[PDB]
Order: sequence, then structure tokens, then C-alpha cells
Amino acid sequence: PLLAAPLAVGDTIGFFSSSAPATVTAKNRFFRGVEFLQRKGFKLVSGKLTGKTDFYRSGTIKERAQEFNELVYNPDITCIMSTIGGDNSNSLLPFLDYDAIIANPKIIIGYSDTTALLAGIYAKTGLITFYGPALIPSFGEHPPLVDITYESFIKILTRKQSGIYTYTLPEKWSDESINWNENKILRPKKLYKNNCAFYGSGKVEGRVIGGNLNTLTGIWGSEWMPEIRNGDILFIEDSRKSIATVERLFSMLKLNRVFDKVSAIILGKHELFDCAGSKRRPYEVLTEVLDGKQIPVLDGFDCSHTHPMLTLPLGVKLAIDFDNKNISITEQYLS
Amino acid sequence: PLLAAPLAVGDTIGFFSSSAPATVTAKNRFFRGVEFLQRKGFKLVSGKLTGKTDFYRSGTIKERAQEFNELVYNPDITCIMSTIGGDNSNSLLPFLDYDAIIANPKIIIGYSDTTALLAGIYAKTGLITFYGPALIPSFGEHPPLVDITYESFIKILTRKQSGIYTYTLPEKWSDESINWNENKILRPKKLYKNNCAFYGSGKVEGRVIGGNLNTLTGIWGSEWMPEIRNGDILFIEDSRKSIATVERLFSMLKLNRVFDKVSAIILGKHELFDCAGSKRRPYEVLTEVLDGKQIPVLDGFDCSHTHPMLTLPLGVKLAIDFDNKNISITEQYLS
Ligand SMILES: Nc1ncnc2c1ncn2[C@@H]1O[C@H](COS(=O)(=O)NC(=O)[C@@H](N)CCC(=O)O)[C@@H](O)[C@H]1O
Ligand SMILES: Nc1ncnc2c1ncn2[C@@H]1O[C@H](COS(=O)(=O)NC(=O)[C@@H](N)CCC(=O)O)[C@@H](O)[C@H]1O
Repeated sequence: PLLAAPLAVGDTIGFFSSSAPATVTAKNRFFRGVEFLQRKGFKLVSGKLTGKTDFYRSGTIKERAQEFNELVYNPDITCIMSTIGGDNSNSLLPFLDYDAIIANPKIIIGYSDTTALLAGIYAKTGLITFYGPALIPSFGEHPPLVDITYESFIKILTRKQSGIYTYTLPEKWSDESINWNENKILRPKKLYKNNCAFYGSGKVEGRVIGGNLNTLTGIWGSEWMPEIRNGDILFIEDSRKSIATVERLFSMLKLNRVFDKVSAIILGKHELFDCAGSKRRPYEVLTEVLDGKQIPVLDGFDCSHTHPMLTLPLGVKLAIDFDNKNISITEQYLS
Repeated sequence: PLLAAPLAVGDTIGFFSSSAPATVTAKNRFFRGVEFLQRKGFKLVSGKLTGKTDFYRSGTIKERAQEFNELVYNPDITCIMSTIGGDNSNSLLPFLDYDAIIANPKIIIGYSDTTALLAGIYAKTGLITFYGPALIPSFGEHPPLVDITYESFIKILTRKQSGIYTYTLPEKWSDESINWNENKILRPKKLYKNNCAFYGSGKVEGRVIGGNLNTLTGIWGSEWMPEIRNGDILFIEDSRKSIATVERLFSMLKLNRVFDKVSAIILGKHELFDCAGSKRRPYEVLTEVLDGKQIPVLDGFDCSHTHPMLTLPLGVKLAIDFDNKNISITEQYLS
């Protein structure tokens, strides 16, 4: 695969708004995120649509593609980071400068709607992109959880590429929709013990593919959707969905023969899942959809909309040890 | 194509709940729909999940598939009608008895989420199915709008298959979210003049394909999504969506090269579209996404979630005369 240069303390991070104009609509949280990374020693380059609004989005399709492309053209930038997701990143895909991405590989990082770009860029270029922090939701998070997010971010992107990397498990996590865009917290978030579960036995090693599942529907069937292959590990997460929507998306995967191919599934923790009073969890819904197909599942990986968030390279081999309850990166993902 | 026998007054209609359990949650409107069709002279057979609830759905995936299949097996049933949509019809697709459908073709009719079934059945069998009335939302509607819906339903399904059929445009329509499941009415719905627009010139004739666009994402890429071919007329409608979602869905189509194949697009009236203050309509968003592609568009066809609703056969040729501002069925769609 195509690999970007690793991150280092003091590097320049460029940010872009490929969908929701949250540098305006969540300006306080944005400023907190900016200050957080600056105090860590990073230099920041603001994308050209920072501070702009086109109602539900940061700008036109072409304006947003231009914003992203301009960061790719900047030789000083090591990391290109999403400000926030939304709904509309998939629009940009016909207009991204893929040749420039290949010529100037950089760390591309974000999550949620930005999945369209992460997956699309990988499909077109083979570049290993990252499911991880977006500036506003991830680094604008109040302490204590932001520190754990940062620890993963800096560890994954700066570590020496020697031997496997085994993930730490966050001690506590939260998904509460509070403390969003103000100077002070209203009150501390509920801190849940980590209830991540490893359903299965032995070790499964394979290329990880996926991201935000709802977002994948916007690129599905196109040349920008990476082909899922035999032996892949499917990584999927969703946010604030009804159980009805979760069944729909799982069945979509079933119909597409995804569950005939993959050797394991990683479910990211689902932020504020709405069970409609059924008290069922997404894993139970997946089990029904699977219809007896035995696939080992890591249920509740901390790489999703919940806090804290781990950083995950997409398109490289992972090993999930279901016996020892851990997950590792086993393939080089940066230069 | 595989063609069902035409409907006749006095025939038996079977109904099924492939997703939301609205025979329970909208019981008053359900009873109104039942009484409406019975008064017209139709006999009704209730699917086995009528009156059942599994929280967000009528029952398990397999039970819902069985409910539908049992109606196919009933020799007295000439029309199989959805009670209502939801989110979860796509789950049923691996379990529908397609061979039984081929062996005894019937009129299959519904809309919204039921698109998954209409499209899936067409993909597997070539049966001409119908985008049209569901028992609860369509026939549980209060007069006067229900009468116009019924007029189309009965005309399309009972008429002699000789010569083209040209649609009659409803004089007035509504999308107002009142008088749903209430026993009585305080006032009639606000009525709007029909603002259907024909953007283009000349005449376009091609096979119509599509349905509820959001629902199509649940079957996309699979063997149950009928292939869109050169010359097709794309029919798409959505309900209660944000402009953000609408851009995402239009861009999905663009990425899939759909706009390189279609001869025209029909946009169904979008029930309670949320423009996010932009004052933009779906057509304007489509125009941006198209990026200069000169595809003629029928904007605001009355075959969607708005009232009244016309009945449309899927998978047969239509002719849209953009100069004379009309739309016709030009291919035999019942035996
Ligand atoms: N006013 C508010 N109050 C408190 N939390 C808020 C918020 N606005 C955004 N958030 C939180 O910010 C996180 C990231 O938002 S985000 O990136 O735009 N999300 C997305 O793109 C995905 N929701 C799109 C995919 C989908 O679900 O269909 C989400 O986890 C979301 O919970
Ligand atoms: N409580 C309520 N008050 C007033 N109206 C209500 C209602 N519950 C349902 N409705 C109306 O019923 C109509 C049909 O509903 S329905 O078939 O389940 N819809 C669907 O399946 C599609 N919404 C799913 C596709 C999608 O948009 O993602 C929709 O037009 C909807 O407006």
C-alpha cells in the first residue's frame, strides 16, 4: 500500500470542512480544539472554508473539493484532519486531485461522514488513511476524555514502525450528548466501565476495511467503494441510530455477500443507540441477520463517535485475539 | 416481462406488514383503510402479522418473509398490498419465495420502504410491480384526497391493455402532517395547487426504474438491486429528509454513473422537505450534483408520500412529453 510520512511533534496539521460548517456552528468547541493541539506544539493551517456557511454545509461541492485539494498541495502539511463530519463528503469524490494525493502522500484522518473520503481515497490511490480524531468533536472534548483520545492519536501516528502494535483499552468511556459548545461543562459526563466484548475464539488476522456504515451507503456500488475481499476484517460503526436503521444497514451488508467474505467484524461503540424499548443491542440484531453464519465479533471497539476515541489505520492487517481479548496492528501503516 | 392478471372489483386483496407494525400503532387509520376498500367491494385477507408488535417491527425477519410468502401461496389473492413501510423490508429479501412469485404472478403494490421488495422481486423474477397505495397511509387517508388516490389505483389496475395510458394530474395536493390516526377531524388538510414542472424539451421514452431513493441504499450493490441500463427513466422519491440527506443520495447516484445512463429523471413530490433555511428545492440540489449534465426532469410527480398518490408500474416503458407536459405508460404492464 501507499504510505504517508509519520507524524512528529511540531508538525503542521491542515484542517478542512467537507460537510457541516462547524467552525461556525460549534465555534467555541472549535477554538478549544485548536488551542488543545497548539499547546501540544502543532502548527495549524486553516482550510479556506473555515468560518464560512452555506446553510447545512461549508460551501458548494466544488468549493469543498478545492479546500481539501489545497491542503494536499501544501508541502508543509504532514496531516490533513477533518474539522467535523455531516452528510455530504461523498459529493467531493469526483473532484479530488488523486494524482496529487499519490505524489504527495499525507496522513488523512477523520471519521463519521468523512468515511466517504477515507474509503474513496484508499479505493483510488491505495493510501492508508486513518479512522480517528476530527478537530472539533474529538479535540474540542473537555477533559478527562480528550487526553485519552490524544494519547492514542500521538502513539499511533508517531511510534516507530517496528513489531506489532497492541491497543490499550480505555478504562472509561461516554456517549452523552452534553458539554458540546460552551466554555464550561454543564456537569461531568457519565463514565461507563468498558464493556467491550470478544465473541469468538482464537486469532483472526486480516486487512481491515470499513468505517461509518451509514456513510458507506453514499459510495456503495461505485469505484470509490473499496472492494471487500475474502479474509477481510470488517470495521463498522454508527451513531445515534434507531434499531430499525441498524437492522437495515446490517441486512444491506448481508445482501451484498459481505458476511460470506469477512473473517471477523469489529463493531465500534454505538453512540446513543435507540433500541426502541426492545433493550436489544446491535450485536443481537447482527446475530439475527447473520442467520447462523458464524463470524467472530469484537463488539464495542473504542473507535467511533464515543469518547475517548482511538486512531485506526484502514486498509492494513489487524490481528484480533479473541482468547486474550486484544487487538493489534500487524502491518506497517506509515513510512 | 412477467405480468400479473389485472385487478377486478370484487377481487381479494391480501395485506402484509414487512416493517413497521402500524396495524397496531395506527389502528384507527388501518380500520379506515380496511373499511374504505371493503366498501368498494373488495375482500380483504389479513397477513398473519396483523395486530402483532415486535417493538419497531411487526416480527422477526423470517416471520415477515413467511407472512408475505403465505399471501403469494393463496390462490384467491390477486393483489398483495403493503400495510405501511418503515425501514426493514430489505431484511426479507433472502427469504422471499421468488419461484412461487414466478409460478403465480400477482399485483404487488406499496411504496416507501416497500421499495426494497418491489425492486428485489423485479430483479429476481422480472415481475412488473407497482409503486402505489399502501393500505394504512394511502387508503386510511380522509376524503377528498383518498378518492383521487383510489381513482388512479382502480384505473391503472383494471383498464384494458390497449393503447398508451396518459396520467391525469391531480388538481390539488397536500403533505400536511395532520389527521393521521385521530378518530375524527377538526379541519381538512391545507391544499396546494399542483406545482409539477417539466424541465426539458421533446419526448423521452424508456423503462422506468427506482422508487424510494433512501430505501434503495439498503439493497444497493446486491443481486436484488435491478441493474439500471442505458435509456432508463429514473423514478425517485423521498420523504421528510433534510437537504443534506438529499445531496448525499443524489451524489451516491452520480458516483454510481447513474446519470450517464438515464434518459430522464422523475422526482416524486418530497413530503415536508427540510431545506435547512436555504429555500432550495431538491431540483436545485440535483442540478448542482449533475454538474452540467442535460437530463430532462419531471419535478413533482404525484407518486410519493404526498396526497393524493398515483399508481405507477415499475419496469415498463413510460413516455414523458416535456413539450406537452404529460406522462404516459406505453408498455403492457398487466396480462
Ligand atoms: N449540538 C450537539 N450537541 C451534542 N453533540 C453534538 C452536537 N452536534 C454534533 N455533535 C456530536 O458531534 C459528533 C460528530 O458529528 S458528525 O461528524 O457531524 N457526525 C456525522 O458525520 C455522522 N452523524 C454522520 C453519519 C450518520 O450518523 O448518518 C457526533 O457524535 C455528535 O454527537
Ligand atoms: N405519527 C404520524 N403522524 C403523521 N404522519 C405519519 C405518522 N406516522 C407515519 N406517518 C406518515 O405515514 C407515511 C408512510 O410511512 S412509511 O411508509 O412508514 N414511510 C417509510 O417507510 C419511509 N419514510 C421510509 C424511507 C425513508 O424515508 O427513509 C409517511 O408519509 C408519514 O408522514
